[PDB]
Amino acid sequence: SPNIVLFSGSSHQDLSQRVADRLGLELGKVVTKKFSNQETSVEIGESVRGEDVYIIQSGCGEINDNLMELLIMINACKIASSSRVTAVIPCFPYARQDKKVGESRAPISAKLVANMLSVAGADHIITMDLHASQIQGFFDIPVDNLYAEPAVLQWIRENIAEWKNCIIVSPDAGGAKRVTSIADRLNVEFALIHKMVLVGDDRVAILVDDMADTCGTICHAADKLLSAGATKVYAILTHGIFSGPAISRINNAAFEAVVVTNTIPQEDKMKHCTKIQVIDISMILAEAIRRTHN
Amino acid sequence: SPNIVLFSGSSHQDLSQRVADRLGLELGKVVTKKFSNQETSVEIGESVRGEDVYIIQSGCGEINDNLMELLIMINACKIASSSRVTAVIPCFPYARQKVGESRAPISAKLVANMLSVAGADHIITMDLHASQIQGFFDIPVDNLYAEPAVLQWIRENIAEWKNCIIVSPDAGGAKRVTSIADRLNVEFALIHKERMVLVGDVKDRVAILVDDMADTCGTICHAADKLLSAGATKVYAILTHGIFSGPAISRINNAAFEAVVVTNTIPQEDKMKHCTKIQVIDISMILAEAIRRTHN
Amino acid sequence: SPNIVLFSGSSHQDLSQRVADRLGLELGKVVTKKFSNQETSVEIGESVRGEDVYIIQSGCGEINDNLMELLIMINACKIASSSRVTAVIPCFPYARQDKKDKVGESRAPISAKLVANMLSVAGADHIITMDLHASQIQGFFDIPVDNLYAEPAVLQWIRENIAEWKNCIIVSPDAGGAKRVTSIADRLNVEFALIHKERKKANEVDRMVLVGDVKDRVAILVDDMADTCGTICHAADKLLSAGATKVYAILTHGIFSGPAISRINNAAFEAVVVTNTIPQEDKMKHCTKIQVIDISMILAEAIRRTHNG
Amino acid sequence: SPNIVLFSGSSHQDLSQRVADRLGLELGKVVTKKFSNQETSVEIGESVRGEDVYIIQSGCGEINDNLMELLIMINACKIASSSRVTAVIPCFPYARQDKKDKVGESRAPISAKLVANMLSVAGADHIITMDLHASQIQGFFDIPVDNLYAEPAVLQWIRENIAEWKNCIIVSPDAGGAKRVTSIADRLNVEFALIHKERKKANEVDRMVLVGDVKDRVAILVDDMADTCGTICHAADKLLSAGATKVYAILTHGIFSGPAISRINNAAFEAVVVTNTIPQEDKMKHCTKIQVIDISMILAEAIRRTHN
Amino acid sequence: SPNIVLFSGSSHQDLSQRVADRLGLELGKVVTKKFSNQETSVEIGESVRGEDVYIIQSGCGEINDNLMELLIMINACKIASSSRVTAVIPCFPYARQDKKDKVGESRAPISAKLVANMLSVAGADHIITMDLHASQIQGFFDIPVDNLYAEPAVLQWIRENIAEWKNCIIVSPDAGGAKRVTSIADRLNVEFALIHKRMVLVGDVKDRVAILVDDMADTCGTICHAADKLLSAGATKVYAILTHGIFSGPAISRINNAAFEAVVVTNTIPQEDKMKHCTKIQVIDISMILAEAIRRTHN
Amino acid sequence: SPNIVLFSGSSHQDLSQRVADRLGLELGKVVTKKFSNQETSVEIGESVRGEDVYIIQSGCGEINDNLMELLIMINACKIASSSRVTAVIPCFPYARQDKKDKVGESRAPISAKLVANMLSVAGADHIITMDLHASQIQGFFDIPVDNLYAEPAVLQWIRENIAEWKNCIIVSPDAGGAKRVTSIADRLNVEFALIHKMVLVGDVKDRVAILVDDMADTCGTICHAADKLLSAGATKVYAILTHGIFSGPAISRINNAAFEAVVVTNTIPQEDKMKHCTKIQVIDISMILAEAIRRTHN
Ligand SMILES: Nc1ncnc2c1ncn2[C@@H]1O[C@H](COP(=O)(O)CP(=O)(O)OP(=O)(O)O)[C@@H](O)[C@H]1O
Ligand SMILES: Nc1ncnc2c1ncn2[C@@H]1O[C@H](COP(=O)(O)CP(=O)(O)OP(=O)(O)O)[C@@H](O)[C@H]1O
Ligand SMILES: Nc1ncnc2c1ncn2[C@@H]1O[C@H](COP(=O)(O)CP(=O)(O)OP(=O)(O)O)[C@@H](O)[C@H]1O
Ligand SMILES: Nc1ncnc2c1ncn2[C@@H]1O[C@H](COP(=O)(O)CP(=O)(O)OP(=O)(O)O)[C@@H](O)[C@H]1O
Ligand SMILES: Nc1ncnc2c1ncn2[C@@H]1O[C@H](COP(=O)(O)CP(=O)(O)OP(=O)(O)O)[C@@H](O)[C@H]1O
Ligand SMILES: O=P(O)(O)OC[C@H]1O[C@H](O)[C@H](O)[C@@H]1O
Ligand SMILES: O=P(O)(O)OC[C@H]1O[C@H](O)[C@H](O)[C@@H]1O
Ligand SMILES: O=P(O)(O)OC[C@H]1O[C@H](O)[C@H](O)[C@@H]1O
Ligand SMILES: O=P(O)(O)OC[C@H]1O[C@H](O)[C@H](O)[C@@H]1O
Ligand SMILES: O=P(O)(O)OC[C@H]1O[C@H](O)[C@H](O)[C@@H]1O
Ligand SMILES: O=P(O)(O)OC[C@H]1O[C@H](O)[C@H](O)[C@@H]1O
Repeated sequence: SPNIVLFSGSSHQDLSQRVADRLGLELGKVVTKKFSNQETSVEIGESVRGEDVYIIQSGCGEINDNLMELLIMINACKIASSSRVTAVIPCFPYARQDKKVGESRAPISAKLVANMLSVAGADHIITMDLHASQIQGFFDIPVDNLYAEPAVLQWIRENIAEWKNCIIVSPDAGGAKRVTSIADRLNVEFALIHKMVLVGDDRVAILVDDMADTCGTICHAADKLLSAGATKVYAILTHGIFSGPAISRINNAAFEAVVVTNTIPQEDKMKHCTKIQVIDISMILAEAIRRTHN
Repeated sequence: SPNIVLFSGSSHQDLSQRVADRLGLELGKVVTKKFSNQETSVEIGESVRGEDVYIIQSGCGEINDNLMELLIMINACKIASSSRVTAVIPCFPYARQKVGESRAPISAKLVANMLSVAGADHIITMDLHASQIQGFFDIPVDNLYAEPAVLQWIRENIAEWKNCIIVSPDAGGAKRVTSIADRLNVEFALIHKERMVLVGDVKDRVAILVDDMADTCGTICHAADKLLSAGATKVYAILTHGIFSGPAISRINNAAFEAVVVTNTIPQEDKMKHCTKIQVIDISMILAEAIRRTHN
Repeated sequence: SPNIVLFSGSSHQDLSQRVADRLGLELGKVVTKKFSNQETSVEIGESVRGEDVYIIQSGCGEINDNLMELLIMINACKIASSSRVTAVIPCFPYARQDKKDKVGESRAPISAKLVANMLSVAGADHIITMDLHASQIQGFFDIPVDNLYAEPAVLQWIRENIAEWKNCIIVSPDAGGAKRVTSIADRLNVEFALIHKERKKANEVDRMVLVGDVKDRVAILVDDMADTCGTICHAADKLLSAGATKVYAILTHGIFSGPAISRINNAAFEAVVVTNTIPQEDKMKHCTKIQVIDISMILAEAIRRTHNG
Repeated sequence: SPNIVLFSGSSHQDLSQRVADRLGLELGKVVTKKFSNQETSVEIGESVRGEDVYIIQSGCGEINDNLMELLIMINACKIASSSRVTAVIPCFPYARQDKKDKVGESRAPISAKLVANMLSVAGADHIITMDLHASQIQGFFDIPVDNLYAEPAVLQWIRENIAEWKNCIIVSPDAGGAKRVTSIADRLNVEFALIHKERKKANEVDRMVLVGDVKDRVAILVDDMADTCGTICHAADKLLSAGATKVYAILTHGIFSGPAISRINNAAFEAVVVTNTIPQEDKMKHCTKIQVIDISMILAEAIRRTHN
Repeated sequence: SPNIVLFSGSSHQDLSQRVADRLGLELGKVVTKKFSNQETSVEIGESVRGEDVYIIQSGCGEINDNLMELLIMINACKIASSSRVTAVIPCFPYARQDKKDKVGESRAPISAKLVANMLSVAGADHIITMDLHASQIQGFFDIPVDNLYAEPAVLQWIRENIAEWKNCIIVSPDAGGAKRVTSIADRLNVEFALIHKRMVLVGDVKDRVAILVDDMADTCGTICHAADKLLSAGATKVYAILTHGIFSGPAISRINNAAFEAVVVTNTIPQEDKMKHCTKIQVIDISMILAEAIRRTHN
Repeated sequence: SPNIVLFSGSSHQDLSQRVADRLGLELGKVVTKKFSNQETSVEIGESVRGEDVYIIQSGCGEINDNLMELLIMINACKIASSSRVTAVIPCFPYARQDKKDKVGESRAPISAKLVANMLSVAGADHIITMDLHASQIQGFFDIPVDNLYAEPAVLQWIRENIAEWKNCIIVSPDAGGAKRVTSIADRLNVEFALIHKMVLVGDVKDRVAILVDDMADTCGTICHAADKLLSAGATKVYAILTHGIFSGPAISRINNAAFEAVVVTNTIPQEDKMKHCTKIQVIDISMILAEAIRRTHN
């Protein structure tokens, strides 16, 4: 008797209708405006009572507005007596830490967002490649942390002639688990960069990290990879935020291409950068939603 | 040995300092900045262990930015082992809101829960749009009133106050407007939009529209025009929270007001630059007393 | 396939059956009783497993006995593994507050919020109610609360029972009832008026001021409830001395406690009309002015709606 | 540091001021009435901010008005920013259960647990009560619960008031109070016995069984409370037909509902002794057999102990 | 439409399968082990989405590993989006309190309620258990708790195995099993007696078969001395019937040397290895009771 | 003013009294035993009312028992009306995982979050722990959690114990300790390399190699790692860990491994294992915990 109701806010209209087309359904009717004083207004237009409802919004643009907007729609479908409300958040906001010498720091912002999603009334969360997977434990809720790697792997094979050889390098220490894993799915060798010194060593170098925001490191990392004798250097990321200086710096850096997936709207930045190519994840999320709905 | 601690956000720094002056202390060092990707950042610069923390943040300007900042700073003081954390919210956001049934305040309630989930232990605000918002929490809430200062201003700035009339621009501020009447021994009038109709007698008397907030300001401008059509000598507009967004200031500039009075729960210095008819009432003392009281 | 079970408390049985009659079902077997030491006893007599339970009980009578009786059968249907328990509370208890000037600030609504938390902790999953004293009480919960209006019923009673309703005036007994009266006024496309008692001071006389004109019109005072009924009786007196042909009083909740019935028998009203969120039969037997408006359609349709669309 | 402000609800004012007298304090300014429509009103008259509040209300009279009155007063002192609120409930309401059989399972204590959850949600932080019908009720909370015993005062009354207490017999009126009597028995260095009324079957006659010997001995039945009192009256008669010189009854909680007074006026008790967890003043004016033990010192010290 | 899913833990494989058999099912695939560093590991082998899962685990053997295993498995099926997770706990752990009793008040059951809160936070939605040491433990949760009785099967065992049963006497080993003894006694229309500790006796056993009844039997001292006293009071025979037979250290050695006719327990706790050294122990099977309870809550 | 009260369990008697000495006080009276049926028993011997109590129990030994007893101790303290209860857990149990290679998604920390929720419901108000396998476990609570580092004491142990440390090389088995090796390395302005299965990237030829990671259990990875590190030229190989677990066949392995010393901290009882393995050396962290306890007590 519950049928899937699919919503979307203001954050990523394109991805949302893409998964709608993968599921065979239309987006639900909802009007999100902002009042003159900047208070977010969300009014549902469809009946969602007794339905399994999925609200898709990524933490990308004006996030605080997108996040507040998301919470308002979650609380709105919960007060409306829906059987279930699922937050589909491709890019989870506040996942990073801006961090000591003697102890760590509770991730107060990431756990604060978990608590607000929980109190708003969420009953399921679907997200992709979190900055730290242990954020699933910031919740007493099921959290699907889907990996984009198959997407990354197939894209390489399919797109890069030289993949069979090549080398995967991480721009940082913390990503090493990430390169390693991707490397051995290709039965391939690895190297890593640390702020600049490089470890490991005429191959197609491909830097892999979870997200790319200001992009400074990965550009200086590319400059060192070509100084270490690399044929080409690629940059493949899950979340492409490209804030500030980023696109200008990608405009002054020598990438064959920089690949990301569409957890974040990029078209308007594609128009300013010929490098960027985007992988479609409509089916992973689409498929994950359908799985959750049985 | 808790000591009072005053932290200010990005919303209303002048007001924060102003109550700090009233309490005789310094403000707590905190740097609030947004990251390149516009995520809010907060880094407290002092120790708050065993302290009575007070963060002064009004619901104004960039609302979701300001509230999210407030929540991050509250959490940061609770994970830091504060004795208590009190959110001072001069103008509470989202306070505002079918045949056959009523809607639920679902945003106000949502912010209540987000402040509670962040770790707030006490709330100090002023003039809630509905006093029952105190019940959206399970923690003490000191919904303060600006009337004392409004009656004082009225007596001391309107010559003919003994023979004025307090008018409510709507059908919901009635108990707010009779309150004033009873305290000035003056009558009130009520306006309804049905073409606006007025109930009451205004001919040859000074009319004073009073409400809690003014945002787009259309109802009070049209209300002034009718009150003058009913023969009112002068029109005042007295508001606790002066949001003044949109086309409002243009409207009061074209409006037949003698003056419009608001409180400093929201920054108004910028708006008076563009509007000579606005005047503000300091409520830094009201919040100051509420803090002192709550601190014991 | 979750089914639907209607339970009645003690407070208003008649309305429970009327909602049963409108839903096409009969009432679920439950025995409610007072022990010798006046301890509430609730034994439900039919299976509620996997069922959609609705318990109908109004905040009237011995308020605390009915409220505890309601909480116990909620927690009894909740421990017995029902799929959902909806508390249908036609008149919500503790909705008003005994404040009075607390100047410089307001007082927290401690009783209404405490009853909200007790309904929540008892195990309620949904709330239905009719005309809350303040709609923001919906926000005192974390579960869906439906506050229905009786306005449609008041408007149809008014059109079918008051001869010159076209030229009436809708009056509020107080400030704070202005929105309600205006609403009703615009709906009948008639105008409104307001009455404000000034607070007596040391050496005055009590006075009510009327803002608005009622001369030569049928006056209709409407508020959310009537309990002690002094304000509306003096309101009828003042409306008639302002030149009103008649005075009615139409409330959604008719509490009638203390001297109310004695006061209406001696007041100047044409009628005092209320809804059946509270049993009124034994009151009309002592007061011929009370008339009743049935609202079992609204509660019945809200129940049917809350079950399967 | 917080002081102690102590408040009395309507139910047992006399005992609250006895506890006040024991603590060297006076009761706090509070007005508790009823509105016309029977809603409870609680308005605190003094400041409780940063103080240690203790509210004494017993489970008696009109119980749901008193329980409601207790909860409203707790959440009123909690929202007023009290340092800590403690509910002193000498006789805890809804403690017993009307199960009166389950054959392959037991029933849940729905009412006692629900009252535990309402005290918790209202804002209670500590509970102090006396002789719970089941000690396990302490586990119905996530806050401390002090379930104090009246046994010292009962032993004291027995020694100073039963002439032949040295060879007295402690009797339990039921199977469940056995552990109770045992306790008392070994403390007086005397023996016990049990009364058990069997299920009346159709066509059988009312049959009560006595286990133990009470011949030529003073019998004293002992149970956590007394409410309608039928089982203990018949227990008296059975004990006397079994050759007991005298029968006493000592209960911690004297409810005395319904027909009890009349029952006891026609019962062959020498004395029915209870504690003052419930007002008894007006009952002794209709029953000369009722005698009260004061338990002010136990609650008084439990409070002083909780405050430090 | 959710189907019944039954899982079994380390504690009682036999009885688990045994209820699986009375239900017409097989257990679900679960693998359990303990890592080299002694940490409990659970890996469910089936999908439990949308399922009505039942986990059977008794408070026996090594209890903290069994209980923890139980909590990971509940807080494993619950996160896997099961329709509902039910803990089937035949013998509830930590149900008793170390009765070191302060003279003027009582002690709260801190361990039983602690076990209650950990089962609740793990994600349990229902609990099925048998003869709790105190029934009010049902009140340690805000979720439905089924406290099933073995007394039907005990009464039937008694009538069908003790020849002289119409004139026996139900006895209790202390002052807390009195209600229980009373209960079966009236069901059998038979008088009763109780022992309180010098050990004394209240009641008459002369020339009767005496049967000790209580919920659990552990180090067994009380029931052995109770047997000795009952025979000293002129009893023909002494039996001991309980629900949960824990039989910890010195117990087996104690009853082997005790004047018991037989000692009866249920299979809420595994015994067979205890029957290997003890010929007086006999087991009453209660798989039906749990089966009935599972099926009824599942509807 | 609340005094500070200290309790210890069965897990680490040695450590607990050391922090007691550093704080200038003695340990609290508590008898912990296990009933005949294996039911942990706790009985507090001293009044904790209105006091600030700290209970130290490590996820060492037989963990389920010590953790269950820890919970009993914390809840014994909460209903005894203690001013506050803080769980001092030097080595957090169930911190680790076995999720691995689910293709396309992670497995949630079901176990560590479960221990968090169990510590929270038991009544804990603060946690003091050291070197969590993942710092994000701090976020598994809503209460302050101090995840202290042992890195100061390891840096000073080396700087005073390895002669060839100005030019050393710091390394681990699989990358995952990278959020780690870097940190130790740059605090000495030193290069580094990492091992991943078996290959190694970086070069340590003719230099002292130093494996560092969080906890050692089985130890296979680090022994094979030590051997390969020689296969590439290091002068000597050391192994520096914080928690010294050494379960299963670890000690036989290290006795057969070519370490010049394997160094751990005393978050876990070591003495029994030092009598069987001469390569073990212990760094004492009682001061760090002492500072954290003292600092939260104000
Ligand atoms: N919104 C934000 N939140 C936290 N840090 C931010 C931030 N925006 C920018 N930063 C900056 O970006 C830096 C990137 O830090 P990272 O090393 O990516 C976090 P990490 O979790 O340690 O990654 P790793 O785990 O992959 O090392 C932050 O440390 C800070 O310097
Ligand atoms: N940020 C905001 N939140 C809610 N309403 C807003 C809003 N910004 C603009 N509005 C507009 O202002 C209207 C609400 O004004 P009111 O109806 O006076 C609030 P209310 O709570 O209904 O007042 P009451 O106290 O009179 O009921 C909205 O319906 C919409 O027309
Ligand atoms: N049960 C009750 N609760 C509160 N006040 C009661 C009462 N019974 C009688 N009263 C008295 O009658 C008065 C009626 O007050 P209400 O009108 O119910 C207050 P309100 O909730 O602020 O709403 P309003 O502003 O719409 O009038 C109370 O203030 C008090 O004088
Ligand atoms: N695992 C265990 N847990 C708790 N107590 C245990 C125990 N093993 C042995 N004991 C002891 O067994 C006794 C408790 O048994 P019981 O008295 O039957 C529980 P009770 O609730 O006090 O019983 P009662 O109803 O018979 O009075 C105490 O001496 C206690 O310390
Ligand atoms: N007691 C234990 N608990 C959990 N896993 C254990 C374990 N003992 C051994 N293991 C094994 O050791 C493996 C640990 O691998 P790790 O590399 O630590 C995964 P991680 O938690 O992501 O840490 P990393 O960041 O070091 O990768 C476990 O996944 C399992 O293979
Ligand atoms: O380069 P900046 O932003 O100035 O400094 C930090 C850089 O390092 C981070 O990983 C991003 O790549 C940033 O670009
Ligand atoms: O005329 P509008 O701008 O629509 O409304 C004017 C004011 O009245 C409205 O309720 C808002 O409060 C505005 O501030
Ligand atoms: O009724 P009285 O107490 O005389 O007046 C108080 C009025 O105010 C409330 O609105 C009641 O309904 C009462 O009418
Ligand atoms: O009230 P009664 O008819 O006596 O019998 C019920 C008895 O059961 C209880 O023990 C009460 O005290 C009552 O006596
Ligand atoms: O075993 P003992 O030390 O003699 O006494 C303890 C009694 O209580 C326990 O449940 C035992 O099994 C005994 O019956
Ligand atoms: O081969 P095992 O030791 O049994 O298991 C894998 C090893 O590798 C891991 O990092 C641990 O060190 C283990 O010891």
